[PDB]
Amino acid sequence: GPKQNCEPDLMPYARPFAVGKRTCSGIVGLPSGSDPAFSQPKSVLDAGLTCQGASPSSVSKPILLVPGTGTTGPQSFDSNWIPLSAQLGYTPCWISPPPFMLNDTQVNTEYMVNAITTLYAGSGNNKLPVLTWSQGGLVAQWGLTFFPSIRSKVDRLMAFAPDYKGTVLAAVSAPSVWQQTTGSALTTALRNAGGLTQIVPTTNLYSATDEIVQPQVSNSPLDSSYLFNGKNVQAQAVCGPLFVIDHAGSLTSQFSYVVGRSALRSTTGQARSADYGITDCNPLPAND
Amino acid sequence: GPKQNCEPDLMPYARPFAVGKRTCSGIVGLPSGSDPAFSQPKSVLDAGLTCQGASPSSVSKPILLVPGTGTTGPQSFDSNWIPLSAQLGYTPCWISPPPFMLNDTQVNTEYMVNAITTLYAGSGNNKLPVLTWSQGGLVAQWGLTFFPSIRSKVDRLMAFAPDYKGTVLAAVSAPSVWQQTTGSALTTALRNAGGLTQIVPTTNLYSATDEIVQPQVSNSPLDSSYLFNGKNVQAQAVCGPLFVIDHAGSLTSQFSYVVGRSALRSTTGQARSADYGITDCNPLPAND
Ligand SMILES: CC(=O)N[C@@H]1[C@@H](O)[C@H](O)[C@@H](CO)O[C@H]1O
Ligand SMILES: CC(=O)N[C@@H]1[C@@H](O)[C@H](O)[C@@H](CO)O[C@H]1O
Ligand SMILES: CC(=O)N[C@@H]1[C@@H](O)[C@H](O)[C@@H](CO)O[C@H]1O
Ligand SMILES: CC(=O)N[C@@H]1[C@@H](O)[C@H](O)[C@@H](CO)O[C@H]1O
Repeated sequence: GPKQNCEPDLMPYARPFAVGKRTCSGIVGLPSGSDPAFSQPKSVLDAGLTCQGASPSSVSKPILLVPGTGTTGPQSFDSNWIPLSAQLGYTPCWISPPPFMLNDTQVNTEYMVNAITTLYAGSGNNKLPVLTWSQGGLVAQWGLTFFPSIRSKVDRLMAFAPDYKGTVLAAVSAPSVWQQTTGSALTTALRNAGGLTQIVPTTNLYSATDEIVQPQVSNSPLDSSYLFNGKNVQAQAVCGPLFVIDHAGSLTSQFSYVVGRSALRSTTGQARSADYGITDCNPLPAND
Repeated sequence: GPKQNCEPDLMPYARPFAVGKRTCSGIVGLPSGSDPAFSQPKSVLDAGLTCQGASPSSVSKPILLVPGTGTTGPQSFDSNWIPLSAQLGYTPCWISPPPFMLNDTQVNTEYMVNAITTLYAGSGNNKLPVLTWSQGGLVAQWGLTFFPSIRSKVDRLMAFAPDYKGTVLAAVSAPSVWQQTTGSALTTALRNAGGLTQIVPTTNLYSATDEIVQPQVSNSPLDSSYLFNGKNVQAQAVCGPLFVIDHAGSLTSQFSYVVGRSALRSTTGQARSADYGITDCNPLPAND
């Protein structure tokens, strides 16, 4: 009877299916081959990218904002992170995959991958932060999981109300609505490929009282917004049960701004508990 | 806002991660490329295969028996399925991966894949049944998941006490013992590749009182021996809580023989409830 102190390494054909698990050689990492080809012409993808007061090919300190389902970049962020990030010193940039993020999430991801490639080079080959809302976080993690080239181009991910496990809340529906339904082939694929473990330093801010994305009530790995090794911030864990911000409030509240600002400036790439407390448990809009 | 009645198909790079899920084109099937290469010389794999009273290259109605952890084919089946299958008209054949199924489960699987290739051709290019105990079922499902060529060569799988999710019951250990521990990279890979859904008609007979493989108490998908679309037979569901066969009894009891005989002769490839009832809830050895 032979014996050893580690689990045998998986053969090549099987490792893509155990990302994050530890074998004798160490933790199994994500596959790192070439990027899958885009189904959309690059000119079509470029048309979906915009930066405020600048061209994405020559921009200073860009921050890429990825919108939520049923919205464009301006609709999601005009009243909040476009002006808030500008005030923090970034050039706000965003993608608006047509039509209103309702089409195939895999195509919406092409817009994000192309945007990161563009903004990385456009900012002098420097990593940039990605900030998202709702489906935008699912798109970010899908891109990081399946497009190896951008993993070294994103320095951190600040995701508000991300639905990595989709939602159980919910007939003929938009393509991306089918994909964000819990149990969907898309959410199944993300999990099975190792996507529920962070790839870049990630902060997920969400709320137990989200009326769009559930379940989010456990403050644990069962929550749709949770990523292993990430800085998972369920608002009620910090603020108590009387703090009841909704799906959009998760993006726009003063609490959300304090946590996001912490994540954006942190040298670890993740928000820090030392940067927020009970006094920041403010449900009013940050931009107000 | 566009709308449709199905979830968009996954792009090629992602479908291997959603086997079994339904998209517009239908249910996502397992990848079907070439078989991964063997790490062991074929002559070494052949040395692990034996048939009773015949050569595996020229055999009549073979049945391939895959043993449990810490045993050889004869140790697992001499007192039970070797003589029981012979009495049913098959030529019993078995593999004995060295040493006693304690080495890498991926290598133990090479012995099974090679054996099926050999016995299929050796029996006149006819499909054959595979009957297993313990790790043998994990090996069978691992082979069917990752070696496409044998999917059309196995007509059915009759697995006794299979540990597809490994076991939670359990220091320096044998390679395959690490792999069968719940949470292992190997069991994670099987699940993520779609392996917890049957590939060929499968019957899983197991017991809530298995002292080696747990959990097995729910008579549901949470059980380690459960496969979606399979004929999952938890003994106590049929026989009640006073029926307490153990890990080996799951293989050798009269109840187990009645269910196995049903699976082997069934035109559906799975055991049939109409073939067993309370009278067959006999914990005594079938071969006795
Ligand atoms: C605005 C837009 O891109 N419309 C697309 C259409 O071109 C495409 O045929 C269909 C599925 O590919 O999804 C629609 O939403
Ligand atoms: C289904 C499940 O196990 N998750 C529960 C959730 O239902 C419950 O509301 C929450 C309370 O904080 O605790 C989680 O562990
Ligand atoms: C009987 C046998 O095959 N022994 C093998 C040995 O050859 C191999 O070096 C090691 C890991 O590959 O696993 C052992 O169990
Ligand atoms: C952990 C879990 O949810 N599984 C339970 C199991 O613990 C329980 O013993 C069994 C009773 O039959 O029912 C299952 O659903």
